[PDB]
Amino acid sequence: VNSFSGYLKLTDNVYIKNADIVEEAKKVKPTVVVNAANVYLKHGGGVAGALNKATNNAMQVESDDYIATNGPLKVGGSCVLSGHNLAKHCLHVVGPNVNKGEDIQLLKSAYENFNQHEVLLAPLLSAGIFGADPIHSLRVCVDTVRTNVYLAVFDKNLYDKLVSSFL
Ligand SMILES: O=C(O)c1cc2c(Cl)cccc2[nH]1
Repeated sequence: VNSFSGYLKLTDNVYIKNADIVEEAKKVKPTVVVNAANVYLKHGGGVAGALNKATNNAMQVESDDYIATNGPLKVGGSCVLSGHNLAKHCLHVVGPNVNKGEDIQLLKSAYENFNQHEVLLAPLLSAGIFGADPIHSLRVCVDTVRTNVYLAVFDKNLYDKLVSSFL
């Protein structure tokens, strides 16, 4: 049993809810929250900007030190950093950004990072301002992630469409 409430079950291991991932993290304090990161860990907008704002910029301060030491992530890659006030850990995962012309086949590689964690709270990757089709992102998630993932989708309108189109 876990703390996640109000989710629709899509598969054995994937659950979905219309929720603000920031407000969901604040309530649950999950072991892992996933950030929709870029390779520079520059948390300006989208899910990353919202998570970082909720940490009072501490996420960005920590991220800048990580990049100064290690250099940029790979598209499809990830790193584990603090979850600050939101979670124990934040898994920063880089999905391909269609608005930068990145290979959408890298979305499966991105979701494979989730398999290193038994339970996660996560946004659909590459969706929103990353320009991928969220329906596609949910299909790759279900077909890739084998650990237990709780998806918090921001838009009530994109949410209802994801449920009603899910195969
Ligand atoms: O609600 C979602 O699933 C979602 C929103 C979003 C943004 Cl704005 C940027 C990157 C990934 C994202 N996922």
